Amino acid sequence: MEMEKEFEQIDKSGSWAAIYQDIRHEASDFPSRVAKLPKNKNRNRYRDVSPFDHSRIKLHQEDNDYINASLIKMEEAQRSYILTQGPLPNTVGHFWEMVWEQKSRGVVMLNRVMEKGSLKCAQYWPQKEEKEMIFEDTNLKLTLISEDIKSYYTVRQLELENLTTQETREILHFHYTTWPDFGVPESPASFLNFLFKVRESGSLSPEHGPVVVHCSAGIGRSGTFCLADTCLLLMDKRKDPSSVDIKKVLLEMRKFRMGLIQTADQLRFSYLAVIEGAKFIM
Repeated sequence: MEMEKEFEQIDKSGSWAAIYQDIRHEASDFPSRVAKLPKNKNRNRYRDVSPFDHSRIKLHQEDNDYINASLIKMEEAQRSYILTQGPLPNTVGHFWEMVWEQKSRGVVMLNRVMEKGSLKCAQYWPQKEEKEMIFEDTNLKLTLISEDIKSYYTVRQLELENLTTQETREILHFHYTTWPDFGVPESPASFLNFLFKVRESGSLSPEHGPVVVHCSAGIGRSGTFCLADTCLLLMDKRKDPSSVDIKKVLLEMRKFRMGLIQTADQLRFSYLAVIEGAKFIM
């Protein structure tokens, strides 16, 4: 079926939970043996969210190459994404090592450091120009260059230096600051505006390594971001845009990381975002 009318048909019939459970039943199951090794327990935020072995990002380190991060490679859309958990106190250096080694331009953050009165990820970037951060375990230096605070999101320019080679690179930090503590946004308008700002920066384009996208577990809000981006790109590329099947795209993405889209409300919100985004395109 088309999307907008399939949408109203699920609303009128109140069957979002049944649609979402079908997706959960059909989703891929692949091994995640490296994530579960005892030496990696303090590298995982949640015991039930792990990268598959076949698609995990490897650190360029011979001691321990493990990080909780997955490469989502979308062949028809010609887009790649790295989806990862919010960094932990003992993985902030690994996180920036990955950004460096994978040649990423942009980092997309969809959570606040504290939500619901608890810590959802480490404070992993510097908040003042004159107070830079050094990650001694991975030999990197990170400096805040500029910050632009808007009503729904903040954009930061960062300098990452590999202290071993003295090479430097400019990283863009795109921070969506207004996702509610409970539920999903009422309107997709500010989320779509944010996606378009990431696109306009070059961070999603083939001349760079994959964008790094995270929330707390790296599957819910993060899944919504890449699902909406890929569906809108496919609608622009194909002769028949009504042929884009959001459930099929989501199942394709779940071949590369488990659990993408965590609730039936996030599934409905993803439909809403794609439907509204397609118009604005023309």
